[PDB]
Amino acid sequence: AECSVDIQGNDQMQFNTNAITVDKSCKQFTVNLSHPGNLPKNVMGHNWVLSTAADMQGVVTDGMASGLDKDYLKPDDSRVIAHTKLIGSGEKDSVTFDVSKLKEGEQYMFFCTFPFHSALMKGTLTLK
Ligand SMILES: [Cu+2]
Ligand SMILES: [Cu+2]
Repeated sequence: AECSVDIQGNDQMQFNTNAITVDKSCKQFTVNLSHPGNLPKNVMGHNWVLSTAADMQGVVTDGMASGLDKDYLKPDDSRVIAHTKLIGSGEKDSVTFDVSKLKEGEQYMFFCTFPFHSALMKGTLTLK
């Protein structure tokens, strides 16, 4: 089975997908994030941040208050399972995390923590 996925966020606060599936036989999983847009990082920045469905609101709120200098993530936030860096127009970044960090039956969300982007840019990640 495949153990990677390519996601894109555009100049319209859309994610290329809203549902990620991780196969149970994968030992590592990789997200390749891309920005095929024109607005820069300080205007239309996007990251890919993974957490449980319960920790989402806390990560986004504390992320907003963290500022652009911290890629809109509160430092030493234990709720972030895995994440990419905040990117701007024509930029790319990938993250690889251990599938052992995921539990079957638990429900996870991936989102962008750029202020107010999480309302449009959200999605589910399930371990299958
Ligand atoms: Cu964003
Ligand atoms: Cu980190």
